[PDB]
Amino acid sequence: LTTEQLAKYIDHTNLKADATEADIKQLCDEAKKFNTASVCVNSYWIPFVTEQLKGTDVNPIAVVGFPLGAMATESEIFEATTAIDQGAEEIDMVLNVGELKGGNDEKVLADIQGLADAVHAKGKILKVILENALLTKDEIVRACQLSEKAGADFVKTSTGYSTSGAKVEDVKLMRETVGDRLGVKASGGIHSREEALAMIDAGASRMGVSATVAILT
Amino acid sequence: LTTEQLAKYIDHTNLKADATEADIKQLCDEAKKFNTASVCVNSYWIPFVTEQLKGTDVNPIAVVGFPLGAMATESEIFEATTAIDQGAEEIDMVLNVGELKGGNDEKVLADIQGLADAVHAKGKILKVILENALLTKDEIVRACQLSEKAGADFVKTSTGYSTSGAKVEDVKLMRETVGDRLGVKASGGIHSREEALAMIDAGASRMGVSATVAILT
Repeated sequence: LTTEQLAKYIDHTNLKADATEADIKQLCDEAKKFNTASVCVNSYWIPFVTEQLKGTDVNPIAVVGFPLGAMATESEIFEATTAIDQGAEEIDMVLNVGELKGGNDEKVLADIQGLADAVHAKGKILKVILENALLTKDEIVRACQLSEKAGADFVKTSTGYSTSGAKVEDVKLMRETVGDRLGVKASGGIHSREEALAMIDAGASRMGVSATVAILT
Repeated sequence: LTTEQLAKYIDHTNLKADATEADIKQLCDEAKKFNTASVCVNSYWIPFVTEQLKGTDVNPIAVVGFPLGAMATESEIFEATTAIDQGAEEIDMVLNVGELKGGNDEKVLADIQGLADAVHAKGKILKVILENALLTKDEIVRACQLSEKAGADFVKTSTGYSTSGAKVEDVKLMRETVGDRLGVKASGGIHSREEALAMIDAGASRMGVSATVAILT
């Protein structure tokens, strides 16, 4: 992998609650310099990011109902479609972990399906963050299968706000579960080019990374 | 302060991403047993909580754009108006910390003001979480002033998702800044009855508490 083709795996990310406009501008400057796949931000920053990335192939993407995944489905849908209308090309949602843990699979499915249908209506794609740190291994598998059934385009490991992030063994399990039918995005705790390559070898087709500069240089 | 009157200060809270329906039912059972002021949950659980608390003196309340405070204002408004319509009597929003730190006071104001307009149109009240952990003491003061100017009813210390929560000196500083014109809600890390009384003594008129059973028994 070239640095230039490694960059294409990368959603360059800053989701910190204290990120300033200058921080987000820097995020965009870095993404443009290395030509990453995306810049990933909280929904408030989508108009600014879209402006900063105008005329480049770097995509603004937004997280929604993030990081807790416990927002009413209708409210997640509105956050997502509003973000798309403002420039988001992809939406990274969070699984309703509480309903998954509770075994209420029909409610988990309806939540992801609502987002998938709305995002696809706009012609965009949806990733589902499972938050692996909070899940049993059987739950990771079930969450992947529900994500696929509901029409999600990617499953994603982590928000960065739980007790751990991407683990190679979890990435493998996800990739085995969804086969080549969904993308797999590894996120949380990826700090080096070595770790990035290891996630790709485990099965990741995209990565969420804040340490992009260190990684590509 | 008896246990009954201490309970009236308390918004009994479970906002964990992995909270199940059974966990939220227990949260409601506990609030009804101790007759707390409120039950505070993420917006997904508002219909359920409202049904559980029907016929009692305990108010459902919801967090919005939580815990990062970086959700687009229009989307926060949708989440808040939906939550109130579904049974929430108060809304606890999060400050746009990034805009405050970047000195964009006009944008901080517009964000809170929009929520205040929506919440007040429905006859309810709005709290603004400052996330004191991420602020300088000058920033805590300015955030209180902007919250008051935007029409907020309460300033609130913390989300519980940052590096620290309620501190007595911060609560005192907040109360000095808003005087008796807004309420002050201490939240995050309140573990014991002693600590709860200390927060009240420091100027808190409401507290966000998740370890409520231990505090009241």
